[PDB]
Amino acid sequence: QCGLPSTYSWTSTGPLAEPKDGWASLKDFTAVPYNGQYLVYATYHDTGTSWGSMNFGLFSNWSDMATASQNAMTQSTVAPTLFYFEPKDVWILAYQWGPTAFSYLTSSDPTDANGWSSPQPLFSGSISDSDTGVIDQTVIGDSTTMYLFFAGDNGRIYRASMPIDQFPGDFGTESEIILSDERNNLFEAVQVYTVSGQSKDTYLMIVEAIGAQGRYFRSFTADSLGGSWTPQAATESAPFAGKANSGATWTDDISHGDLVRSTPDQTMSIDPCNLQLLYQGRDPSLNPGYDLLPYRPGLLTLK
Ligand SMILES: [Ca+2]
Ligand SMILES: [Ca+2]
Ligand SMILES: [Ca+2]
Ligand SMILES: [Ca+2]
Ligand SMILES: [Ca+2]
Repeated sequence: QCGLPSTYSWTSTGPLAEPKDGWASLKDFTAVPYNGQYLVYATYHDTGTSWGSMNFGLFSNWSDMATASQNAMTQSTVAPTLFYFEPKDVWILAYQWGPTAFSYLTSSDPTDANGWSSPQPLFSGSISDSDTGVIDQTVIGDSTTMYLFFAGDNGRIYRASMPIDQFPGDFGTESEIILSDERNNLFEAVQVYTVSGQSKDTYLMIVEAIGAQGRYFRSFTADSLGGSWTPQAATESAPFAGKANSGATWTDDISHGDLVRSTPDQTMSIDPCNLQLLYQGRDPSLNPGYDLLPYRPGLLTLK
């Protein structure tokens, strides 16, 4: 068994895939182990003004991601969260910019980018002091409760909860603000995981921040998903993952993605002995506007 360190240091792959022809970027990755392989969903931006979602074909090795297929979704599930909700034998794809503040689709075969149900409401509430409104949800459960976490591009991280029996369902309208900092410091792309192999419940939160050298992640930890969060690696010079410690040669940004989860279920479990981050990065010298930033997947592996 292993523990999470209070500071982090990684090595990185190069960019793992080029976007489908006609797309500018692949973003906001969510991944699960599936069939002994990896199943990845993502945001895309085209080479014009439009957003969508996609999945990759199954692939076994991270170096196979470059030749995995890229499958555009008919239902746009921007900034998706993929997981298997084991208690009801159902796969969940949570996302934003759907019919309500957050939405989810259901499926029995998550490999089919276009085999999902029509949307169901995941969250119908709003937040104060945000120009974007709610963004970048994730969903995670323990033995009693399912939790919704999200951001607001406003320095704040939010949480909603429901008894686990009630899921899949709408978390409702209410949320609690659980962290608040400068806007750049707790910006977006929040993720929460159960650290496996621990003698007491241990949860890891990462939040994307805007740094002087680029996008990076700050980490927080908690003893309970419904408890308070304490900063862990939470500065740009000693971050969870960023230019300071990523070993990434092709990107300064370490941005919206997913730690590599050890199982696909709602506990969002990670193996601290084999910590890896599937992130979005981009060539530092290409800085177009219009949301055309050429984000690509990359993989950090914890030393
Ligand atoms: Ca985004
Ligand atoms: Ca089951
Ligand atoms: Ca996400
Ligand atoms: Ca209210
Ligand atoms: Ca509230």
